[PDB]
Amino acid sequence: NAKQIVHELYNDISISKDPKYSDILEVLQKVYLKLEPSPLINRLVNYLYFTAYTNKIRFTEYQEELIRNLSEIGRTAGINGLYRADYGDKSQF
Repeated sequence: NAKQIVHELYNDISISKDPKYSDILEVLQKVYLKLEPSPLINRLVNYLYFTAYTNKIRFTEYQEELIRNLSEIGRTAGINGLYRADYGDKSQF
């Protein structure tokens, strides 16, 4: 469930009261409200990795796993638009 994963990712990050995650939490919040989906989910994942790189942020192994699961929900066979691979897989090129 997308809402569940977003809610869980938000809560896990929020507990570690760190200002460098303020923007990420704001975006997660915005996405959660909207979810109450594949395109939105993918835009969110794009943002998370872009932000992480640019801000030199490192998600915990568990947080990375939640992000992976979120994309899997967005990329489930025949639900939305066609996707070329699991998120980040080089097989799409």
